[PDB]
Amino acid sequence: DFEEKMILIRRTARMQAGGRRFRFGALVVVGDRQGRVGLGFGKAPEVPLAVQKAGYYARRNMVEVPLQNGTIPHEIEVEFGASKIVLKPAAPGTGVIAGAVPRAILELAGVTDILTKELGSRNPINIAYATMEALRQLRTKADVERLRKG
RNA sequence: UGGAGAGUUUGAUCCUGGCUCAGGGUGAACGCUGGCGGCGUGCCUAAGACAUGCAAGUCGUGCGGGCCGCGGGGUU
Ligand SMILES: [K+]
Ligand SMILES: [K+]
Ligand SMILES: [Mg+2]
Ligand SMILES: [Mg+2]
Ligand SMILES: [Mg+2]
Ligand SMILES: [Mg+2]
Ligand SMILES: [Mg+2]
Ligand SMILES: [Mg+2]
Ligand SMILES: [Mg+2]
Ligand SMILES: [Mg+2]
Ligand SMILES: [Mg+2]
Ligand SMILES: [Mg+2]
Ligand SMILES: [Mg+2]
Ligand SMILES: [Mg+2]
Ligand SMILES: [Mg+2]
Ligand SMILES: [Mg+2]
Ligand SMILES: [Mg+2]
Ligand SMILES: [Mg+2]
Ligand SMILES: [Mg+2]
Ligand SMILES: [Mg+2]
Ligand SMILES: [Mg+2]
Repeated sequence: DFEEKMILIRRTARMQAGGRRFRFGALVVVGDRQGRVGLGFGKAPEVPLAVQKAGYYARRNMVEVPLQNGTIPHEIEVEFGASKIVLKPAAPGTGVIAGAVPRAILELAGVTDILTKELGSRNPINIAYATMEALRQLRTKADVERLRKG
């Protein structure tokens, strides 16, 4: 019912008298490929607990994506921190062209053809957050005319 | 009908930032290897120096001759 894929897994270290102590962080995307996505970042002393926690957090943070024939309705450009994500809809038969992080996010969202570009900071976390805010800032023509009723 | 990034400064992080890699290209060269054909292509350097052969001539329907030869005339 819900597909779950990890973006990256990293091991961080804090200094304590005696040595360094490790804490694992993991990004996880979850999607039904129908228009709903979710991003989560979990931290835990071990890796599997971090992956499970990231899955829970991702299921708790969902985003409804207005797909229009496997693609996006309009091009977007989002700055998260120093990271920039540029999205642009594509005709069918194009395929998803993106870095690993935005490719995973968009594929789990149900996108089939789109063009992207990562700019500035290539940080996977910030790129993921920028992609999420881009999908959150998407508007359909119905939404546009709904906002301009008056 | 068109756009992917990654490695690397830190104990760990975010940023800035350079270096590097994955791609495509060549009148190429070098190493190892090397079976056939078609179509292309082949002094990027000394516009340095060149043996040798060929590469620009053709018209007797413009004109008069020379040399070699033959035939027929004026003459016993
Ligand atoms: K901003
Ligand atoms: K790192
Ligand atoms: Mg929406
Ligand atoms: Mg900025
Ligand atoms: Mg940069
Ligand atoms: Mg069109
Ligand atoms: Mg167009
Ligand atoms: Mg860099
Ligand atoms: Mg330093
Ligand atoms: Mg180090
Ligand atoms: Mg320090
Ligand atoms: Mg190359
Ligand atoms: Mg090459
Ligand atoms: Mg040989
Ligand atoms: Mg040949
Ligand atoms: Mg030839
Ligand atoms: Mg030359
Ligand atoms: Mg040249
Ligand atoms: Mg004439
Ligand atoms: Mg005679
Ligand atoms: Mg007589």
